[PDB]
Amino acid sequence: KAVLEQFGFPLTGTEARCYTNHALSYDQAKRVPRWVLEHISKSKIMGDADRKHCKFKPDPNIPPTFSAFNEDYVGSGWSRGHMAPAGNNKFSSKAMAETFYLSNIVPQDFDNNSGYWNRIEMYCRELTERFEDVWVVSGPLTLPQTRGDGKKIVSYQVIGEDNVAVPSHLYKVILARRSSVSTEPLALGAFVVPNEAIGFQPQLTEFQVSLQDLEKLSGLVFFPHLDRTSDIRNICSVDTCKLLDFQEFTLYLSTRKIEGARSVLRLEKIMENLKNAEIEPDDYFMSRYEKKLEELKAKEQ
Amino acid sequence: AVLEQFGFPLTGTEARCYTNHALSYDQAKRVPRWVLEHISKSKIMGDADRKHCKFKPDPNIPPTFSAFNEDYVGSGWSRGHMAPAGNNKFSSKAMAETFYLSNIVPQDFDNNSGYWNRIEMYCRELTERFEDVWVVSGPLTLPQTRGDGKKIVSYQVIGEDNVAVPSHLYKVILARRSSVSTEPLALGAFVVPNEAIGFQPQLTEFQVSLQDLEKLSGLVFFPHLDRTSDIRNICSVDTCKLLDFQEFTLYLSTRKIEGARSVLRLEKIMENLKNAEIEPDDYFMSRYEKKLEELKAKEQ
Ligand SMILES: [Mg+2]
Ligand SMILES: [Mg+2]
Repeated sequence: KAVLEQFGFPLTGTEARCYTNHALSYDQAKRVPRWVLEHISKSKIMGDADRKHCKFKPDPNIPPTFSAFNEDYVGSGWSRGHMAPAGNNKFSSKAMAETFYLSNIVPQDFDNNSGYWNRIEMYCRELTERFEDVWVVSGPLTLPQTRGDGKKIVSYQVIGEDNVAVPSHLYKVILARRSSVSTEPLALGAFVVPNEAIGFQPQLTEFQVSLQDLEKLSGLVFFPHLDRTSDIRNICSVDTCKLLDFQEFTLYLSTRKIEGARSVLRLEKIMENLKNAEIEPDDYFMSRYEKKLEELKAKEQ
Repeated sequence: AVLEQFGFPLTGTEARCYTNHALSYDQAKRVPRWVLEHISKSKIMGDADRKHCKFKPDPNIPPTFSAFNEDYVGSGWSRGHMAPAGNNKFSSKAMAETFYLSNIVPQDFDNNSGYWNRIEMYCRELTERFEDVWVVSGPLTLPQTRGDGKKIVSYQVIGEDNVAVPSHLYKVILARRSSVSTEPLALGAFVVPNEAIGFQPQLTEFQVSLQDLEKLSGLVFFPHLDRTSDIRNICSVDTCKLLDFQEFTLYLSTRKIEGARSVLRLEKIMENLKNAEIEPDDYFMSRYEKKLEELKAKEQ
């Protein structure tokens, strides 16, 4: 070993990199994370940290030769997709900014990012209403497809001068613990979704896979301290694995759009678009709507 | 409350050390990421014989992430050594460990027995002129540009385990003249396609800058090497000259002698050589006559 290592073994750069509220292993060849691990709780997802103040930027800890840059993504047809979501870090301005490091980012389909993936991220946050602690590992995948001649081929686009790899699929592993003292078994689920528009028809369980199958596909071992001989329950059996439906998701989106409205007229389409959508505003929407209406006419026009 | 209560995910990229090579394994692709070896004049000599060796899963790799012989056999791809078995004649154990599938990538048959073999032979030749030679070998999956300008990485995966077939192979060669010489170190990096190449292109046509290979592979090679020091191009201080068609064919025909088991075989090899317009050299005839006498002394 000493003779082979005289000038050092090659470096792969896969060591875990830790930030305020997430950790990741970086793939220097693909310019994307291999896995991103985070812990979620009800306290962390509340706060005044606001994402419109954040900027995507290269991770300052990654050698520039292996880093992605904004020029790789902009105009590529692919969005900068958070693995550790910025929305999980309302409690800390620093933590949310670090999720905008490109070490946490993969090329993600625009509709997937703002749609099905967003709704999965929302479910993970929803779990904190029922579990005191939730752990999530998210990351990209590049899976094979069978060609016309029967051969299996892995094919993916690389974008920008730096050849950032666009994944065919995205995965999440969710581990939930009811409380730090409870004797209730842990709950776990693994999910793989295509990096494309999905819509509202398929239920989340349709994308569920066994942890062992995901580990074989990804070449990773998740949560290695979990005693797999112990009693560990399927999260979609102990919980709902139910994403927001179209009506719920649209009301949620329309409610958030209120806070960004800068004209009484803009504020009026939101309710108009909503109501014609056969979706009645709930009490929270109307509370935020009237508050914003009063604010807008108290500001310069 | 903390993230690591149940552990960070494991990537399995830690360096794995064997008798005369070390590697980092890619558990997703079922191939090594890099394989490092040290070569010397003493190590490439010995009585270790590759005919006794068998390909087998690396016993240290979790079976769920291992390749198996069933993935390769009948796939159209050969089991290609990264650390060559031929560099380990000094130790049967060291040679057996190069037949662990952790050292193996799916390699084009002609490339394996042809251009890559000739590069491997050049690395061994370097031990005649340098006391110490370090070599890092490994696979690559490089993109190709589509008609619309989009760049696409495409590679086959073979077997039930989806072993990744590389588009290219790389070698990084680091040579030191002696433990006491003040001569600067010599380094070269090379990238060849995983396909038949032939004899027209010289090895320097496949040479790339170390920095370029590191960008393509996502690796940093020989990190203790002081790159601000005086480091020379191996193809400037040495020849980077592979055997040509005549030399390589004579070498192959000479090796075929020792495997000949009929006088009719032994005559075919010499006939083929001559029809190739290549005259046997003195070493060929020495081995040829020894085998002819041997075959006449064996049961017919
Ligand atoms: Mg997103
Ligand atoms: Mg070979």
